[PDB]
Amino acid sequence: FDQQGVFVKGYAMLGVTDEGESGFYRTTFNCNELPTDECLWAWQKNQDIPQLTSISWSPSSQRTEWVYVRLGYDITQYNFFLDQTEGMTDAETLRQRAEIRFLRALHYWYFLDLFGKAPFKEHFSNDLPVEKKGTELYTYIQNELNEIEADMYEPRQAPFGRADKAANWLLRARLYLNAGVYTGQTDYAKAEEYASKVIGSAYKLCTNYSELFMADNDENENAMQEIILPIRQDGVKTRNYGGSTYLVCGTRVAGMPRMGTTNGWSCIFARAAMVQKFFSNLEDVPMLPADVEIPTKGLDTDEQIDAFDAEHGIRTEDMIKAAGDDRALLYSGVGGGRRKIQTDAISGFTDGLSIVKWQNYRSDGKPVSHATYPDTDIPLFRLAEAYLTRAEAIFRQGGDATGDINELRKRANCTRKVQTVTEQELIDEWAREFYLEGRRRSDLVRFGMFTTNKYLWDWKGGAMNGTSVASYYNKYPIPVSDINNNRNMSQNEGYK
Ligand SMILES: [Ca+2]
Repeated sequence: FDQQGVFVKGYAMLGVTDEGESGFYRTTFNCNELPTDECLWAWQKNQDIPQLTSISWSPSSQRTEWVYVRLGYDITQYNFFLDQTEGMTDAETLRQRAEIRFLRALHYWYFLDLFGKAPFKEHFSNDLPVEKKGTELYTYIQNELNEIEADMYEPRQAPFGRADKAANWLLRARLYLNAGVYTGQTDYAKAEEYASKVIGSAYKLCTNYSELFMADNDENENAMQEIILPIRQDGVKTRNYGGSTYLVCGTRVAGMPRMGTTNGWSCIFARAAMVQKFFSNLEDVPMLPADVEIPTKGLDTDEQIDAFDAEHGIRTEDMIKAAGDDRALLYSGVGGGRRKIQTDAISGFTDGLSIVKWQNYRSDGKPVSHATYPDTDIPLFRLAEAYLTRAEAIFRQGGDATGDINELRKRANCTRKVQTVTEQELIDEWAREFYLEGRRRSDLVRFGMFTTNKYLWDWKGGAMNGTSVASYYNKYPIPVSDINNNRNMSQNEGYK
């Protein structure tokens, strides 16, 4: 038993691994992004993509089984480390157990949030996991975090990459924020409290939003000060087709300026509703006029591409100025072809605006380690979450959440201030702040907008302009394979 090595692998499971399809981050990300208003997967021919895209999957869903099997696998590995260090009481080992138990709690949260239940197992053995659902599961996760807190590093006192007390508190805030959904009983007071504990910690907001998703976010202090839990990635050493490689390569295509990589998969683009988050009137979106032809030559270098885009006011920096928000990191320029905002039929990558939020360029201008894979870390946990969580919690309780909302909009140099917080403004702010970070679905569900008519976005439910689906889709089904293999599990309501 190599305690040190197993400990390290526990964290590694977040960012390393069809293999490229079944990783931790990619599977959770897809279940929380592909069916939402933020994006679309360009190749609908890919297995189960249509299902996830329009919220029409079933118990035989391959992508549901992927995330399900992956989450459980990671936990079995955490259970192994825990059984091997059980009873030990030295300071460092306790700290290691707390961090591993934090990672397991995080995994159980995914189960709870995605399936509303989980195949529960506390130790590493061969027995069949037993089902732990709803309130029972919720309380288990909360208890774990409450117990391990004292054994963890103080905020920002842990080696970059490892989880500290704040990471602990932020997850608890998120759980409390969703208590109504998971236990049927809201607990917004607690959500506010723990959110305040994180805001009261050493962590601080990065003064430049984009820098949070750049190649040097693990060395740039301005970004690190806000990154509570990073999933380390590295162009040469830590590679994963489903890691940051997914977020950068998947969102680019040959022809785009400053791709940051040699391989543009042209897979992920934004839905019209995502663009609308920055432009209430989609007519305000900078776009190349229909009657202006795109040259077939002379648009090779970034300087040539930028020159054309600038002439027509369609460089990403032009998109940002038009949106009056630093977060509007979208591309409607010509590199890659004439783009559409909304499409009458999902036919390709250009049927929507490109998202260039993630970049494989360092804020300090220095070279990155590789030409194809990004160095960019995935800031899974960010301080900003605390502000949005406290803002929502305060709002729900009848208080005034304008101060917390403004803190984020001020950071993004927004020209439009939110005077009166409303449910609509809140869910739209979650989108603007965290889009393409793998959490959208969870928030939509909390707001009662994921499956209902309360909120319709393009291509929801499979309809061009969107439509509602059965309410039982607010939870993914337990893979039919686990049902037949583990008599202890029972399918979720609504499915067959
Ligand atoms: Ca890195």
